[PDB]
Amino acid sequence: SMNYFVGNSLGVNLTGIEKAIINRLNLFKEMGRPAQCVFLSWNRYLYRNAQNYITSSDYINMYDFFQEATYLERNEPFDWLSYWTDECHYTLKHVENSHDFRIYDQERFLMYAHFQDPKYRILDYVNHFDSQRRKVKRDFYDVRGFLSCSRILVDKQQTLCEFFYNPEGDTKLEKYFSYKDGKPEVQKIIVYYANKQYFFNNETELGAFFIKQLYQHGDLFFSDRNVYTAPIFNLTPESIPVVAVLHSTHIKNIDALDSSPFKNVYKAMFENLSRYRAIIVSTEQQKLDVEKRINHTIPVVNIPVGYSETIDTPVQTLDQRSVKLISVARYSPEKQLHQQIELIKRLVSYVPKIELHMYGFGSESKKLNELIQKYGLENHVYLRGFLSNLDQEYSDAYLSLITSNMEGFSLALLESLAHGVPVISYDIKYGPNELITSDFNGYLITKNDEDALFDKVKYVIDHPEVQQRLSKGSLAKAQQYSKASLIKQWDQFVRLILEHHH
Amino acid sequence: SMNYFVGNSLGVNLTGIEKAIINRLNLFKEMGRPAQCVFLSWNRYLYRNAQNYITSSDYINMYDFFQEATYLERNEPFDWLSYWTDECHYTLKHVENSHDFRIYDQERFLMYAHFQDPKYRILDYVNHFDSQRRKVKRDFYDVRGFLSCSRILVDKQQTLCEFFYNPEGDTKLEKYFSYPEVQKIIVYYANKQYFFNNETELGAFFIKQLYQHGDLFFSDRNVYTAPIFNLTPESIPVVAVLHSTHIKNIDALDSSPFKNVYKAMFENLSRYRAIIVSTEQQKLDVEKRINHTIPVVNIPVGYSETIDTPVQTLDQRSVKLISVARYSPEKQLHQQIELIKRLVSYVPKIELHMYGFGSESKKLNELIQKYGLENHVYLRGFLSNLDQEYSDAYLSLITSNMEGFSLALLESLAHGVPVISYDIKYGPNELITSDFNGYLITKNDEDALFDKVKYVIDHPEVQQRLSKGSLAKAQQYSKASLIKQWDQFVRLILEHHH
Repeated sequence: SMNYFVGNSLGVNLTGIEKAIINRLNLFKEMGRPAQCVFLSWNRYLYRNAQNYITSSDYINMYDFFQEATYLERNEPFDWLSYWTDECHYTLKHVENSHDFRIYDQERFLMYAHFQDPKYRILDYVNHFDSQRRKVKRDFYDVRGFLSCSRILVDKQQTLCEFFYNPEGDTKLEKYFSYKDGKPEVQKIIVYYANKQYFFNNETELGAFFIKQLYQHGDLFFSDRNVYTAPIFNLTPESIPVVAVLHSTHIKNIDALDSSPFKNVYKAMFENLSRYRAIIVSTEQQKLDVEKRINHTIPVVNIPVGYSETIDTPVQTLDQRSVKLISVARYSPEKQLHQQIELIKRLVSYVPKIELHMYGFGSESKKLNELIQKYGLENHVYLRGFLSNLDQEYSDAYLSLITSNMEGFSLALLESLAHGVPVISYDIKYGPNELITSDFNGYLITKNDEDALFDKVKYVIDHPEVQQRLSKGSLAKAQQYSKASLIKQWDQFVRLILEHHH
Repeated sequence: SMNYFVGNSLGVNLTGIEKAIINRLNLFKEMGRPAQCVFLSWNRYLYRNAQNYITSSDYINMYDFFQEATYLERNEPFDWLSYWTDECHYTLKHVENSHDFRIYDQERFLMYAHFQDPKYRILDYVNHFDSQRRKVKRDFYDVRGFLSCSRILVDKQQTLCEFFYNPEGDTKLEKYFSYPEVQKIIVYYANKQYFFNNETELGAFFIKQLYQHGDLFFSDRNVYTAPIFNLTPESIPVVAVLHSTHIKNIDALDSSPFKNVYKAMFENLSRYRAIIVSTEQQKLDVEKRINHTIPVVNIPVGYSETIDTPVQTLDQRSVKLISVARYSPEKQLHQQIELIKRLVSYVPKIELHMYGFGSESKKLNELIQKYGLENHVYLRGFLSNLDQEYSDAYLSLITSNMEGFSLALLESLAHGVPVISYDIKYGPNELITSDFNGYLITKNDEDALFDKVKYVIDHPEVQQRLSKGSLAKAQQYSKASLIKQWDQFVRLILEHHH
C-alpha cells in the first residue's frame, strides 16, 4: 500500500505546494507509511532540483515513468568535447561569453551545443541545422546525462512534434502540436508502453492513464496541484481513492462565503466533489467555511501544512537599548506593509529606540523605501530583503506584526512562535486565528484598525511582563504543532479514509 | 572480390537496364566471379520485384543497408486485425471499394489503414490523426512486414521530415525537407551519426562502405550513379555502361550533345576505368568522340541460350513472317504492313505476326482493317515465352529508323530464323552478315526490302541456307563466349587499376 502526493514538479526555488508535499513525505517516512511524491510535467532538471530534498526512490515523474527513467540517478561524467573532436573529427568553435560551441564537419556547420556548466560536463541542448542553416531539430539532455527529448521545428522555430526517449535511445512518447494564441498546444500523444501503442488527445488523458498504471487496491492519492491534478483524477475511476488538498483560500471573494465563485484553480475539483473522499485544509477556520459551503457533502479535515522543531538556540535575549519589531512577509500589496511604517512613524515619539525589520522581497520595495525616507525613519525601519535562515533574527525580536488584508497558514509565523516571539495580527482569514489565541501568544485586531493596532503594540512595549507572558504562550502554541502531533493527525486520517473507502 | 552492378531499383515491369543487370549477375555467378546488384532508391516493394528474378543475397539496396534489412527475407505472417481487436480492443470500419479500414478506439478515430491483399496479411500504410482530425504521420510498411519509414506532415499534408527504421524499430536514417526537397540526412551507422545534404552524398557514403580493396563497380543507371561516383575517390574503380545511343542525334557524331542521362559521366571521363557498349559499331563511334581518353570495350548485353524447342518446321501451307519489336514510332511497323499489302498478291498464304506493345497499337490495327489484311497480319501483343512462335517462322523483319543490341534478334537467330533488317545503328551490323544469316537493306528503302523478302520466299533453298547461317551467328554469341569476354575485361581492368 502506497500514499502518492501528486503535484507538478520541483523548481530551483521550492513553492509552498512543493514544500508541503516534501514535508508530508518526511512525516510519512518517520511514521512508517510508504509515501512517494508524484510529478506530472516533463522536467529534465527535476533530478537536480530534487537532490537536496528527496531520494530517487521517493518520487515518480510521469515522463520518467514512460521513458523508463524512474529511480535512475546521474550517469558517469561524459566529455562530449573529446567525443566530437577525437571520435567524430568535428571542429569545435567556442562562442565567447557562453558555455556553447558551434560544431562543424570541415566547412559545414552541423550543430550548436549548450553546456549547463563552464566545465562543459553537463550537456543541456544540441540544435541541428540543414544545408540552408535552418534549425530543424533540438536535442534536450536530462541532467542525468541521457538524450531526453528531440523537438522537430517548422517555420520560424515553431514546435511541431516531440519524441521522448528512454536512456538507451528508444522512442517512448510522441507529442504533436498546433499553435493557438502564438503558443504550441498538444493535439496528440502516442505512448509505447507494455509492448503496445496508446493514444491520447492531451496531457490530462495521459495523466489519467499514468494514475491508473500506479494504482493497486490499498493505495491512496492526494491531489495537491488541483488546477492539473483534479482534471486528471476526474478521468479516473471512483474505485481509485483520492483526497483533494487545498493550499489557499477556496473562493475568489472571502467576504461572500456562500455565493463567491470558487478560485479557478479549484473549480474542476469543486464541480466534481463526489470523486474525492475528503478535502484537507491547513486551518480549523477554513475547514468550517469549506464544510458549510459544500453542505458537508464530503469530509473536510484540517491538517497543518508543517510542524515546529523545539528550539535549543538562545531565545528572547532582549535588551532595552533596542525594541525590535519584525515582519516576515513578501513585499506585496496584500501584506499592507506601509501600515507598519505608519505605526513606527507614530510609535518612535514614545520610544525612539524602536526598530522594525521587514524580511521579504517584491514589487512594493521602492514604495516602502520612499515612505521610510519621507518619515525620516532610516535608523528605525529596515527592508532586510530575503533571508533563507531567520534563526539569529528571532533571538532579540520583541514582537511580530501582521497587517495583511488576507493570509494563509504561515510556517514563517509558526517558526517565530517556536522562537518565543509573540505577535499582533489583523483578524483576517486564514492562519492568524489558527496560530494566535488572544492574550495567550498575541492579539487579533479588527482588520484595517490602525488605531487599535497602535494601542495594542504600545500596550505590549509598555508592559514587558505582558510580552514575557505572551512569549511563553508562543512557545506553548508552537509545541501543539510538533512533528509527533502532525504524524498522529496524518496516521489517523489515512487509516479512517481507507476503512471508509474499502 | 565482389563485382557490383549499380542501378536504381526494380519496377513492377523490369526495364532494359534492370534485365541487363540481372543477366550480367547470372553470367558472373556461372563463371565463379562473385556479383551483386546495387540499388539506390528507397523502395519498400523492392523485395517483391526482386523475388522472381534474383535472391536477397544477390542485391544490396542503399536504404536496406542502413536499415540493417539486406539479405532479409519476408517476415512470417502476422494478423494485424487480430492485434487491433483482440490485443488492442480497437474498432475497424471497412471503407467501400478498398482493402482499407478506419481504426477507432471506441468513438475515437485514430488511424486510416491500407492493405494490399484481400487476405489482409500484407500491411501497406497507416495514417495517424490528431484530436482535430489533422493527418500528422504516415507509417509505410516493407512488403517483408516491418515498419520502414514514418513521414511527419505539416500545413497542407506537406512532408516535413521522414524517419527510416530497422526491423526492430530503431531509427537508422532521418531526412529533413523544405519546399519538397531534402536539406539534411542523418544516418546512424557504425555506432555514430553521419550528416549529408542530399541523396547523392548519401549514395557516395554507401559506395565507400561497400568497397573493399579488389572489388569493381559498374555504373548502369548513369543519370543517378555518375553523380554518386563523381563524389567517391579514384582508388574506387568504376566502369560506365551505356545501354543506349550516347548522343541525342546519331547523325551528328562529332557535335551532338551527350544524352542528359550520360552528361555527368562524359563530363568526368577520367573517374571511369572504361566505357562498355553493346556493339563494335558504337565502340568505334564513342572512342572517336572522346579521343580515346579512356578505353571503350564492346561486350554484348546478352547471349544465345541452348535451344529446347523444335526448329524450322516449315510448311508450304503458310509463309510466317515475324516482327519482335515494341509498337513504337522508331520501329516503323506500318512499313511491314505495307510490305504485306504488296506481297499478299504474290504469296496468298503469307502471315505477319508482330510481338510487342506500345502507343502504335491503334494506328497499326486500323491500317490492317483498311487493307483487308485481318487474315494476314496479327498484332500478337506481349508474349513472355516466344519459343513455340519461332518453330514455323520463315524470317524476321526489322524496319526501324534506330536500334540497340537486340536480345530478340539473338533469340530468333538461335531458333534458325533469318532476318531482313535496315542497316541502322546499333545492333543489326553486329548480328547480321548479308547473304549469311539474312540481308541488310538501305534504311527506308521499302522497294529493296520487298525485293529481298520476295527473293527469300521465292527460293526456299535460300531461306534454308540463311537459316544455317542464323544458327552459326547465334553460336558466335554463346553464353560461354560472353563469359570469356566479361572474365578477361574484369581481370584486365583490375590489373591496370592496381
